[PDB]
Amino acid sequence: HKCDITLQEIIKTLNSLTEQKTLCTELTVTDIFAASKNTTEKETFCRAATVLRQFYSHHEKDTRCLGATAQQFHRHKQLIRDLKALDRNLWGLAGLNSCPVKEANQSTLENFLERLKTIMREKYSKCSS
Repeated sequence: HKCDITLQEIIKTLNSLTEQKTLCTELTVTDIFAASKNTTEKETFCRAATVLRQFYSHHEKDTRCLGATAQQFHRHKQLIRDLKALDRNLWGLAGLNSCPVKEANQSTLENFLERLKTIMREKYSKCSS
């Protein structure tokens, strides 16, 4: 369960997300990682999946993000698609939908995703030899 290939699905998706720049990767998410580190793994996954769901729900049809050019629109849709795929894997890992997130700090989506990538890669590393 804990070292399931879902971890690779998440990392693969994050690897793509972090190479993607759009009109709105600087808009913010609640920084779940600004905590002093006091939650179970499932709780961390639930919290990340929660703030990402907020983000894609709020920005999928946001006039600031939708794009003027074909390329801008494509990149927007690709980002939304990937966030939903990432989110779907996170909820699968969390096994939990109820996790309040109380952090004040907002970080850019771009910074959040790089941090979550680091945490996910660290989990993968602790699973393999």
